[PDB]
Amino acid sequence: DVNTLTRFVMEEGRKARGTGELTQLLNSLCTAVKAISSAVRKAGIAHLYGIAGKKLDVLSNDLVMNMLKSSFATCVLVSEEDKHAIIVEPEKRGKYVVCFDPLDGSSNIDCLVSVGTIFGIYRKKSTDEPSEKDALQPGRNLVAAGYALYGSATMLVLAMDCGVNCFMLDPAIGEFILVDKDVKIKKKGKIYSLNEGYAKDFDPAVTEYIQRKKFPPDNSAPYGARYVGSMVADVHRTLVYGGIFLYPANKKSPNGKLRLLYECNPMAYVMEKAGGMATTGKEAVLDVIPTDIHQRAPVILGSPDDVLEFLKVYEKHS
Amino acid sequence: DVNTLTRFVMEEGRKARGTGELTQLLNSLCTAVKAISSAVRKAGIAHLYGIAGKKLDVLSNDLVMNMLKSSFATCVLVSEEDKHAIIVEPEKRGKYVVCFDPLDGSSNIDCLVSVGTIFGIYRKKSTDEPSEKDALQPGRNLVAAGYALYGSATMLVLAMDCGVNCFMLDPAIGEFILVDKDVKIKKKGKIYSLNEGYAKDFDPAVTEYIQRKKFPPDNSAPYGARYVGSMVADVHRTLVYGGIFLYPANKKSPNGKLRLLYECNPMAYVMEKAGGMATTGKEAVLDVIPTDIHQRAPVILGSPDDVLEFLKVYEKHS
Amino acid sequence: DVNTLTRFVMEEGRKARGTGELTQLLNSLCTAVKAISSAVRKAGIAHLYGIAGVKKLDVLSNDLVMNMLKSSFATCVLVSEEDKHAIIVEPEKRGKYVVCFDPLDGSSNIDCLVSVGTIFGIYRKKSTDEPSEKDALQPGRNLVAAGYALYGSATMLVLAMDCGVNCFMLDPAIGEFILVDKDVKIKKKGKIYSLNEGYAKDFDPAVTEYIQRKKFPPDNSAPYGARYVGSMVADVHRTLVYGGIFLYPANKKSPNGKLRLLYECNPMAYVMEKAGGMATTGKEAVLDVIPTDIHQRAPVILGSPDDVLEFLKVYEKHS
Amino acid sequence: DVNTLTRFVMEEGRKARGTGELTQLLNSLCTAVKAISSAVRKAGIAHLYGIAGKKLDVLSNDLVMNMLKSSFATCVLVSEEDKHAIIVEPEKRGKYVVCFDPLDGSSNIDCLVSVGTIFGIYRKKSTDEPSEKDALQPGRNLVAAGYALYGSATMLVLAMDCGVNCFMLDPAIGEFILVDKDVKIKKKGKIYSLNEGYAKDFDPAVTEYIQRKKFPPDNSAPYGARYVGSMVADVHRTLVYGGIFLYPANKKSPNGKLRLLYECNPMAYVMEKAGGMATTGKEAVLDVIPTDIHQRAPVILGSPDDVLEFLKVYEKHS
Ligand SMILES: O=P(O)(O)COc1cccc2c1-c1ncsc1C2
Ligand SMILES: O=P(O)(O)COc1cccc2c1-c1ncsc1C2
Ligand SMILES: O=P(O)(O)COc1cccc2c1-c1ncsc1C2
Ligand SMILES: O=P(O)(O)COc1cccc2c1-c1ncsc1C2
Repeated sequence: DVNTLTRFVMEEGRKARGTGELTQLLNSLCTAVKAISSAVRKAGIAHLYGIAGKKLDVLSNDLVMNMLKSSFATCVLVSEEDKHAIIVEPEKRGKYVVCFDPLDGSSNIDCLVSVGTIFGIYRKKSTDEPSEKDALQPGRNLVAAGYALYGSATMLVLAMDCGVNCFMLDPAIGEFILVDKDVKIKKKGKIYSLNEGYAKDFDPAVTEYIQRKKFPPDNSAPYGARYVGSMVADVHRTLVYGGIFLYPANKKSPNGKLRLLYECNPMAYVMEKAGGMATTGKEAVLDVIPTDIHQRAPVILGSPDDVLEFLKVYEKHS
Repeated sequence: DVNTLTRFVMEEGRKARGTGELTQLLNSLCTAVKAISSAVRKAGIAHLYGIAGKKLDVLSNDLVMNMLKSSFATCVLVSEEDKHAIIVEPEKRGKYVVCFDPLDGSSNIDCLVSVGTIFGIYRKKSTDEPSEKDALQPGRNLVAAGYALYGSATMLVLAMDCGVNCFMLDPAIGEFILVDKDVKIKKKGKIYSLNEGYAKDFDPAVTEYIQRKKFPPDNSAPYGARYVGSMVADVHRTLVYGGIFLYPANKKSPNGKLRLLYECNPMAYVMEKAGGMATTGKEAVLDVIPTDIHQRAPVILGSPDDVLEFLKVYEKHS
Repeated sequence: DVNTLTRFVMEEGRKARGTGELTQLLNSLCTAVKAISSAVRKAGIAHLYGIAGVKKLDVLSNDLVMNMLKSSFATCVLVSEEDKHAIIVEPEKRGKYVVCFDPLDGSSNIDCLVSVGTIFGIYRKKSTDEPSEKDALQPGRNLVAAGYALYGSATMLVLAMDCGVNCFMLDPAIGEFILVDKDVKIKKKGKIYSLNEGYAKDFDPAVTEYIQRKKFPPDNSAPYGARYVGSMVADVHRTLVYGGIFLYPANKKSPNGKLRLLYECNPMAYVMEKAGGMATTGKEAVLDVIPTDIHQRAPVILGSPDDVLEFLKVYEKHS
Repeated sequence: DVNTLTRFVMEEGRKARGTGELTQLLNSLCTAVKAISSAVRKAGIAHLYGIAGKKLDVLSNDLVMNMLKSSFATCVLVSEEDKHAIIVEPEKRGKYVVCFDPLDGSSNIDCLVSVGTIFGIYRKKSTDEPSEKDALQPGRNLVAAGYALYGSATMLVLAMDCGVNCFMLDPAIGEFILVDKDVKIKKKGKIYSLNEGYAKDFDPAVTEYIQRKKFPPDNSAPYGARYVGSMVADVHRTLVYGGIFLYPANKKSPNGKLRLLYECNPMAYVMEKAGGMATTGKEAVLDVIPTDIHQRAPVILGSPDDVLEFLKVYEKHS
C-alpha cells in the first residue's frame, strides 16, 4: 500500500489526538520544500535568460517563512538567512517554534553541488510573549526534525518520536512517496567524512582518529573518504551508508563552524532516532543548551560504533 | 539574446558546412540526457511504489544507445556498461564513434549523490568495417566531448574545438539554456579533490603534494578539501571553482582506476579547451594512445598552476 | 494568504471535529487526480514510442482512484463506471464513506485531445449492515461532498461541500492545488446553450421548442450562443464559469437519458445547486431521484437558474 | 525507431540542401510552443497567489516573437496580437515570413477550454525592403504550416510539402515525440461542427446543409454535433475523426469571423496536405489573395466528401 508524506503525517497526527497544528505545520513545510525543489532545479530559468524578450537562498527563505506563518502553527521562526528571530504576527500564531536553513550548501551552488533545507521543530515551552528566547531550547526538546535533500533526486527525511522515514519526491505528480520506513543507521560504517584541508589546525584527537581510519592499527581495511561540502548531502550519505561525519572545531573556529540550532541539532536528532550518535566531543549535541540562535557547535555523528570509537580517542586526549 | 543547445549546435554545424551528422548526433545525445535526467530525479517513482495498485544504469545506457543509433551519425559505440563495443547496424551507420559513461557515479546513486553522463566523440579514421579498433584513438583526436551533471540542477557542459559552453536544463520546457559562453578555468584554485582513504597506498609524489596543500611550506593558506566520489561532480566543481582533481596510480594500480576512453579523455579535453591541464603524471591524458577500449588511466586535472605544481613534485620523485 | 487544497480540507476537517476520514479520503482522491493529470498530459509517452529501445488511460485512471480510495481507509463501497458491480472494500481497510465516480469522463474520445475529467460523489454509509452495492443507492440529496477534476488547458479541481463550491488550480511545478476561486456562484442567467443537436431528429418536443427559443428569441432578444464539447466535465465547467444551460435529455430511443445518475448526474447536480444553479430531469430535481440500479441513466438539464427555470416552463407546456 | 520533431526537421532540412534557415525557424517556434504550453498549464501559478509572500496571450505573443526574431530566419512577422506587421531588425533578418496567432481561443481561456497556436510560413518573394506587403501571399504559397494544440495533452501538427506529421509533447523531457506519420483525413466523417447560435443569420446554403446532417437524405444516420469554440480544438478533432468544420459568413459578418492569414490559411494548408479540403464557399481558402493582414474569411473544411457535399448545396443556392 503506497503511502505519501501527507497521508503519513495526517495519520500520525490523528493518533496524537491534539489540535492538528503540527500536521498543518508539516504540510506547509512540505509544500515549501516542493517549491524550493522546483526553483533549485532551475524551472523557468529560460525566462531569466530572455526566452520571452531574486537569489535562490532568498526565495527559499521566503517560501519557508510564508508557508510556516500561514500555517497558523508557529509563533517564532529562526532562519539562517535572518539575523533576528522572526516573530509571527499575533493573528497567525501557533504553538510551534521552527529553526531552519532554507537552502543549505547554497554558497557552493554555482558548481551545482547538492543543496538542502534543514529544519527543527520545538513546542513553545515559555509562556511569555513570543521572542527569540523560545528558540533557545536544547535539541533534546525537538518534537520533529529532518531535511530535504536536493540531489540527483529530491528526498525529505522526517524524524519524529516514532522514528525516521524517507520520502522521495515524484516530480511527475508533486507527491512525496514513502520509500523507507523506520530507518536505522548501520552499527558501523566504512566511510569517514570531513574537510581535511583543515588538517594543519585539527585538534590532536581528530588527527589521531583520521589517522586510525587511513592506517588501521589492526591492519583492517582503511575507510573510504567522501566530503561533498554540503552538510545535507554528507549527513544523508552517512545515514544511508553508515560511517562518520565530522566538522570539529579548528583553532580558527574554536566553537566549530556549523550552527547548533538549524544544522547540528536537526541532524543530531535524525541520527539518534535512526540509532546513531551525535556528539560535540564533550557532550551529546542534543544536550547543549543554546544561548545564541546562531551559535556554532562542533559535531561528530554517524554510526554508533564509529562515534564511540572517536570518543575513546577524544578521551585519550583529555 | 537567449540561446539553446539546439540552436547553438545547429549554427556551429551550419558553419562547418558538412553532412550535418554531428548536429544530429548531439541533438540525439541531448534528448537522451533529458530522458536520463527525468529518470534520475525519480519521475514516476510513485507507480513503482503501487500508487495505481530494473536499474537506472541500464535504462540510461539504453537511452544513449538507442538515441545515438537512431541518429544515423554513429557506427561504433563504446559504453562503460558494455563489455564490447557496439557496432551500429549497417542501415543506421554514420561517420562518428562515441565513447561514453551513461551514468557516472551511479555506484552511489543510492545516497542521492550527484551523477552524470560523460561522452567523447571521434570521427572514424578508417574505412575498414567498423570495429572496436575505431574507438582506440588518443583523446587528442576528439571532435567534441563533455558531460551532463545531474546535481541540484541538470547541466550539460559541451566542449568543442571552439571552446567550452555550459547549458542549464530548464525542466519547465525541456530546453538547455546557454548560461556560460567560452568558459575558462581559473589559473589557480584553492581546492584539492581525491579520496584520501587510499592514503596508505599513495605514491610518494601524491603524498607530498597533498601534504603541501594541507601544510603550505610558504605558510600560505591551506587548500580546502572536497571529494564527492562522482567524477562528473568533482571535475565540474574544479572547472567552476578551479583547483585540482586527482585519481592517481600507485603500486597496486599502475594505471589508475578511471577509464581512459569515456572518463579521462572527455574530461581532459574539456579541461584543455577551458585552459586547464590533464596529466597522467608521465604525459598529457590526451596523448595516451589506447590499446584496449576499457583500459584505465591515472589522472590529475584542473587549474594549470595546480597541475604544474603537482608535476614538479612528480618529477622530484622520478 | 495562499491556500492549497490540502490546507483547506485539513482545516474544514478539523472544524468538523470528526474521525478525520473524509480528510484522508479527499487527500487520496487529490493525489489520484494529480497522477491521472500527469498521465493524461502524456508524461513519458516517449518510452511508449521506443526512446529507450502501457495500458489505456481510462483503465489506469480507474486503478488510481480505486487504489487511492481503498488505501485511504475511509471507504467501504466504490462505484465506478468501469465496474459492473459495486466494489466492496476489504474489511481491514473500511471507512464510513461511499464513493461513486467516473475515473475518466469523456474518455470515449481522448484521441482528439479533447478535454477530459474525473467526476466524483461522496456519501456517508447510512446502514448497519455489511457493505454492499445497496449503500450506493442514495438520492443525490444525501451527498456529503462532490465535484470533478477538469483536465483541460490546465487542470482544475472543483470541490463542492455543504459550505459551498471552491476551485483549485493544479500548479504542475509543485504538484499543489492552489485555491483560486472561493465560494463560487453561477450567473443567474447565461447566454450559452449546450447539447448535441445531432439528436435533433429524436428530440422531445419540449427540448425542440426550447432550443428554438434560444436560436430565435420570440421577444426578439439576442440568440444564445452554442457550445458542445462532448465531454461532460468540460461542458458543465463552462456552464459554471460562464453561466447558461447544459442538456442531455431523454429522447425517443433513450427515455431515461444517456448520462449515469450515480457518478455523472448527481455529482454535477450537487455542484450546481451549491453554486446557486439548478439540475432537473424535467420531472424532478436530479438530487431527489432515488436510484435502484448503480448504473441507471437519468436525463439532465442544468446550469443558470433562470435558464433551467425557462426550460421547465416549456417542459410543463408540453405536459 | 523513435523520432522527435527536432530530429525530423533537421533531416528534412538537410535533404532540402538549403541555408538551414527553415530548420532554425521551426526549432525556435517549437521551443516557444513548449514555453507557451508550460504557461498554459499554469506552471508557477502558486507564486502568483503568494506562496512566497502578465496575460497569457501577451506572454505567448512575446515568446513566439522573440524566438522567431532570434532565429535569424525571418524578416516579417504577422500576429493577431499586433495591429501592424513587425519588421525584423536588419541584423536578424531571414528569408521567411510568419503569420501566427500566439494563443488561439485565449478569449474564453477562463473556462480552461482548449487553446492553441496557429502558424503559417511563407518565403519572402520580393527583393525590396521587408514590409507588411510580404505577408500578403495566397495560402497556396505556404512552405510550412500547422498548429500546437494545448488540450488534454499538447500536440504539434506540422504540415509541409511532404505531408502532415503529429508530435506529442512529453512533459517529462520537454521533447516532441512523433506519433503520427504522413497523416490523412478520413474520406468522409460523421461529425459537423459550427456555432448554431447563428442559425437565425445563416446563409440558406448553410441552413440546408446543416438540415441534411440532422435529417439525412439517404436515410443514413444523422451526423453527431461538436463545437468547442476553440478553432484549434475543433479543427484538430476534424483532422483526427474526420467530418466538417464551419464558420461561414452569416448576414452580419459577410466575410466570416475567422482571420485569413493566421487562422484560415494555416488550417486550410494542413487539411489539403492531409487530403482534406478548405473552401470559403466561392473558392479554395488557399487561393484567396489577401489585401489586409487581418482580413476575415469564411471557412468550411474537413473530410473531402463532406466539404464537397456542402459545395453542392452552396451551388444550389447560387
Ligand atoms: O500539534 P498537535 O496536533 O496538537 C499534536 O500533534 C502531535 C503530537 C504528538 C506527536 C505527533 C503529533 C503529530 N502531528 C502530526 S505528525 C505528529 C506526531
Ligand atoms: O558532421 P558534419 O556536419 O559533417 C561536420 O560537423 C562539424 C565539423 C566541424 C566542427 C563542427 C561540426 C559541428 N556540427 C555540429 S556543432 C559542430 C562543430
Ligand atoms: O469524516 P469525518 O472526519 O468523520 C467528518 O468530516 C466532515 C464532516 C462534516 C463536514 C466536513 C467534514 C470534512 N472533512 C474534510 S473537509 C470536511 C467538511
Ligand atoms: O531554408 P532552407 O534551408 O534554405 C530550405 O529549407 C527547405 C526547403 C524546402 C523544403 C523544406 C525545407 C526545410 N527546412 C527544414 S524542414 C524543410 C522542408
